[PDB]
Amino acid sequence: GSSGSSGRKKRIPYSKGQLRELEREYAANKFITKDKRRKISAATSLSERQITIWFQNRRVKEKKSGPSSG
Repeated sequence: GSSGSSGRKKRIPYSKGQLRELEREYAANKFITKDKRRKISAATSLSERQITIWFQNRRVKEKKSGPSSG
């Protein structure tokens, strides 16, 4: 709570309600367009850039050498 904590703060961003739309859109297409990207920003209330960064990390995750690295 205050002290004696290894460090479980500043964890992964994007709430379940936000990632819910991202994950779904991703499953449909690894890459979105200005259109979809704009819609998601209206639902998840995220920035066109933020959403992109997430979609990229999702793909790159299986591109670089490190499937189980984190």
